[PDB]
Amino acid sequence: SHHWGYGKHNGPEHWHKDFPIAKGERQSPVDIDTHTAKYDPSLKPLSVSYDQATSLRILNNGHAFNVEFDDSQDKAVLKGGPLDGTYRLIQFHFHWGSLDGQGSEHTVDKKKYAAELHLVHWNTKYGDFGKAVQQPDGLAVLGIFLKVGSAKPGLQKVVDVLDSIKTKGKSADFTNFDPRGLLPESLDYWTYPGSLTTPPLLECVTWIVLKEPISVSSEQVLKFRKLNFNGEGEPEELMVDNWRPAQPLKNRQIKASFK
Ligand SMILES: O=C(O)c1ccccc1[SeH]
Ligand SMILES: [Zn+2]
Repeated sequence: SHHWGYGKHNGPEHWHKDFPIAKGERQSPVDIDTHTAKYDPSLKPLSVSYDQATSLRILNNGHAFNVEFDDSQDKAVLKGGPLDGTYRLIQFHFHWGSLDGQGSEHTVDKKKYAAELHLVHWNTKYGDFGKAVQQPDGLAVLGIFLKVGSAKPGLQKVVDVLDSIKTKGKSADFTNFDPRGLLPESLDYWTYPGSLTTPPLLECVTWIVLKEPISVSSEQVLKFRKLNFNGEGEPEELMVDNWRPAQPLKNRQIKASFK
């Protein structure tokens, strides 16, 4: 399935035809109504252990760019909070807008941020990512909002390699990148059961959305918007507005880690 995207003729309103789960009971993203989310005093502390993370490569996949990690040992793991067991970091990517007033997938009281970072982790009890996405507890995604303001020093290494992966299918070596440089001070979060926000839209994700956004500069997000959805020697299509809008919450409760 090479067909879907974010255009008029292949974007989010069309996805249900090839991926009927698009209209399912636990789709993402959602609007987080802060007044309705309930503090859950039973959530255990969240543990984000990135000291031994080993980044390998950065890839333009025609939808976004992925910063990929070595997930063949327990090097960079997420556990605690709403999670049972140990989830290994496989990749991070972003979703962003053409304009600073849109780009996030989750919203907070209908507020849209300029972008959203997704750190994707898979449950080690399922052995590999492909097995994990078939299970209702297969993935844990840490979602972090981006606002435009001060630069994020720890993002600049990502920004500066984007020229080398301008078009679909281009990759570049991307070693020794430390994802701790992308985390806000507070790990206060909301959590709910949901899905991938891209086809195949599998209902395998425990979402952990941080309350505190990070800040990036106008120049940093401009470099995101100079990427291309197209392949090399194809007509230039700027990689912008690669976000899915909020989906129906249905029979779900959003829990808060904080009072
Ligand atoms: O599009 C992706 O790379 C993806 C993959 C896994 C979980 C969530 C997302 Se939204
Ligand atoms: Zn994503």
